[PDB]
Amino acid sequence: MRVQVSGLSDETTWHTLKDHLRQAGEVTFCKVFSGGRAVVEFVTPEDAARAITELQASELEGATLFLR
Repeated sequence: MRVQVSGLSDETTWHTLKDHLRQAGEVTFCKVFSGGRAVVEFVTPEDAARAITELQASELEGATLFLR
């Protein structure tokens, strides 16, 4: 259930990323890296599956986000 996030704004923090992802499901782990990357773990596989299907190319703080 670890999902990789890419394309994030330099400004984006785990607070704004977790809030965005919560549309798909709750988050138990969230680490924001440099270069617009993050690693996230959802509570359930269902949450991860919805995130990876429903939030591709979604917009967050001006940036286009991708999940892997």
